[PDB]
Amino acid sequence: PPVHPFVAPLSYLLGTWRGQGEGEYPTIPSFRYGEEIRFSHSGKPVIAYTQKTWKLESGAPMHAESGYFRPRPDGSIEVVIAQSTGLVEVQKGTYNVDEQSIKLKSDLVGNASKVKEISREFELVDGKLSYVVRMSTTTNPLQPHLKAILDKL
Amino acid sequence: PPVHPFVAPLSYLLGTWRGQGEGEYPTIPSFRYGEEIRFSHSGKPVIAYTQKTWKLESGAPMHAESGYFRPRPDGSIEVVIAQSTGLVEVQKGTYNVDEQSIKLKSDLVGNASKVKEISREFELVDGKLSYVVRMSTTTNPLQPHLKAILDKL
Ligand code: HEM
Ligand code: HEM
Repeated sequence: PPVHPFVAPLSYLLGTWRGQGEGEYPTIPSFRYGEEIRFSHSGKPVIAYTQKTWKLESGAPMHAESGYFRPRPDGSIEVVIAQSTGLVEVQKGTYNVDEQSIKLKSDLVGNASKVKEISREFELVDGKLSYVVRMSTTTNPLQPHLKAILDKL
Repeated sequence: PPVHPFVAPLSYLLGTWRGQGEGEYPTIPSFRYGEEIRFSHSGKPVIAYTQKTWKLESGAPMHAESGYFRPRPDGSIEVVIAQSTGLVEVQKGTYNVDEQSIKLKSDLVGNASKVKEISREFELVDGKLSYVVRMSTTTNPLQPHLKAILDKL
């Protein structure tokens, strides 16, 4: 089906992306990971999102998550994600056409033992998809947990 | 990777399923839909779930959702789902090995305008996957919205 007019401003996302990231937090040792993301659609005002990650040295599967991006013509967007670890998140924010960026902060984090808020910020930089994920916990304020850069395949 | 021992009791789910369902609610006219579900895994104690639905007469895409099933050896299970419509849900309940059934009720429904609780009940019947989804709204008590039966492909 054709791309819905609400999805068209984010059409740069559509496809498969692969790259690598670094994870961190004051409470844990830093680590690296490989990541692959697919964004797809079915003609609705919604983009399907799927992630998988792995250990670089072994290819051993790590975290996965999936969900839906719902952009609107006023530049607002909501994103819902379920994670393999048993969390859900509702993200709300805005996208910027000139910057090809998306800025989100959680309205809800469900089924967490420790996490309170999550923010996710994406930007296309020289055609590569970059993001930073920040989180707050019961013992730590909102700060980075993940950063990755992915090439479009 | 091999099936994780926590996933093995639900190994009957793994694969792709296709069939059809009927949707209803006191507030809406009844409708029919086609559905396809995939259950997969990556060696973790987690089963990935993806759904798509369509109009039977046209093949036109309808609802999609995705998430993760997390069974444990005591017979408990939690399921997290994100829906294309912008909802998230945390489901908790139990599975029964002798019946090949799974019974879930929501601990949380996020980003809903109307829905309060959702329950989902699955059973394998003569090798086919059957489910009933019930929901409560601001104006209606917990009752069926969806029922479907799918054949394993
Ligand atoms: C928004 C998504 C994510 C959230 C909310 C999240 C949350 C957390 C939390 C709360 C911790 C424990 C910190 C503590 O104990 O103080 C943690 C640790 C960790 N995370 Fe994440 N995580 C996310 C994504 C990921 C991803 C994508 C990966 C791998 C690619 C990952 C790998 C790890 C690892 C290796 C640890 C240390 C071991 C552990 O406690 O499990 N996380 N994460
Ligand atoms: C647990 C999953 C679902 C939930 C919580 C849900 C929720 C709802 C709600 C709250 C309504 C409005 C009822 C009212 O206004 O009183 C509705 C209507 C409807 N639903 Fe569902 N739904 C789900 C799954 C599905 C699926 C899988 C389909 C299609 C295959 C579907 C198709 C429809 C249709 C055609 C209507 C009537 C038009 C509309 O209001 O959108 N729903 N649903």
